[PDB]
Amino acid sequence: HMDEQSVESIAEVFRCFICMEKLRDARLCPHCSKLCCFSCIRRWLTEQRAQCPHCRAPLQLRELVNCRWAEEVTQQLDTLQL
Amino acid sequence: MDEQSVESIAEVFRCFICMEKLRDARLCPHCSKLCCFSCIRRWLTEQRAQCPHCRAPLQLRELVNCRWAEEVTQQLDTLQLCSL
Ligand SMILES: [Zn+2]
Ligand SMILES: [Zn+2]
Ligand SMILES: [Zn+2]
Ligand SMILES: [Zn+2]
Repeated sequence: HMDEQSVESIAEVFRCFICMEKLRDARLCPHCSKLCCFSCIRRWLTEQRAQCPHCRAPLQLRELVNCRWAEEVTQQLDTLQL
Repeated sequence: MDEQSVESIAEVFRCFICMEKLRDARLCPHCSKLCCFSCIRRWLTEQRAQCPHCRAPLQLRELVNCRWAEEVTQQLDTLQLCSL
């Protein structure tokens, strides 16, 4: 149950700041490194305000970083959560 | 716990340049590969100012500070210990 809680601690890092679900098409804020689903952060920047939902820095959709490995890490974490 | 699942994840969180665990992890905005701050800064000074992986123009400032990287590194360590 300790390997279990380590997995869960990692999974928590790779959850969307906005919807707190596991990340789909992860995007990372360049200024603070918080991760969001593409759709979530797109909707935020587009319907809420042009700033990072966590760090509040000005932010346009195109400054967002594609976290290319996120989907693999996320799938692996799924495998681990038996 | 699948050993290779864990190892796959650990590969992601090794420094592309020195292969060790990340120290003050930075991420290349263009390909999102991770490097120790010190390693990538040396690289950019010594080698062409290109990501050692994306090979794309990369300067010190475009570098993303991965604030959660240490946390993950620490947990990975515990996971790897759990070979027992
Ligand atoms: Zn931010
Ligand atoms: Zn989301
Ligand atoms: Zn390094
Ligand atoms: Zn790169």
